[PDB]
Amino acid sequence: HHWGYGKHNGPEHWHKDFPIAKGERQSPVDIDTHTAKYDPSLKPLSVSYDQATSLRILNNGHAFNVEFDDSQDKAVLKGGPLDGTYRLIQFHFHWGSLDGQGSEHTVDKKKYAAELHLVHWNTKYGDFGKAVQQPDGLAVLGIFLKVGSAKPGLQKVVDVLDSIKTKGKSADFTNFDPRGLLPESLDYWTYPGSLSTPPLLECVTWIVLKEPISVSSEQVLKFRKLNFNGEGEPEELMVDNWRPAQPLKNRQIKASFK
Ligand SMILES: NS(=O)(=O)c1nc2ccccc2s1
Ligand SMILES: NS(=O)(=O)c1nc2ccccc2s1
Ligand SMILES: [Zn+2]
Repeated sequence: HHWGYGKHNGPEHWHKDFPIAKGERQSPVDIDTHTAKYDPSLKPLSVSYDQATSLRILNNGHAFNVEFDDSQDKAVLKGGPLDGTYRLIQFHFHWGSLDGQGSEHTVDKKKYAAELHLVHWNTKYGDFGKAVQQPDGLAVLGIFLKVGSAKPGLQKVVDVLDSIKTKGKSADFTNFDPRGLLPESLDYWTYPGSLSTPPLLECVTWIVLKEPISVSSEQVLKFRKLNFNGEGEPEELMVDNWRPAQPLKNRQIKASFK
């Protein structure tokens, strides 16, 4: 936790302890919609969350994670650009201090108010720790949030945040259905990238949905009441916990749709 999103330890400093920060396959990136190629060989995504088992929600000092039982194939992502089966381990968000920033990926330089990451690991590697050491180890499904009407399926998340205000706090979070966080369309862009927080490993197939979900101002305002700090420490609101776009370098972004 020496790294963060503060005035002295933010993304521009990370390279000093994680030199891969200046690597060839870093995330997020700007998605230039005119340069992205429609790839008719890409398949529809298969999101199979009917048997998902959420367990717990944790403030880890950089975001909050809703954690799942990933001890068997009960919530998996397949298809799309992927070979094999990827198990859902957690989701979290990145968001801003105001609605005009917060997303990690951008679309023709447009920033959204927030971005949801549903993180999955390739079961061929047996565990998450092994998966992050492989170029096809993870699949992260990214979903933009814009501010408008409330997202009904987000409210259960919103309402527990008071109970995990500070770093290291957790709470039971069973029976949550992550299907309630999806947009209508599963059209997507995809490219090879990285984890966007340390250790920044280049192990991710990114799948970024084109259609944002709408959340209310009141919902995102509650994200912004969380704290980066621990209990009793000087209050530092958990806002602007997003990494900016990184150089695309020698990478092709592909679109699943015309
Ligand atoms: N972002 S980092 O290289 O991990 C980092 N920045 C800082 C600033 C002050 C003290 C420790 C660290 S560690
Ligand atoms: N923000 S993200 O690329 O989805 C992500 N980064 C990290 C870093 C360490 C462990 C898990 C994840 S998931
Ligand atoms: Zn993330």
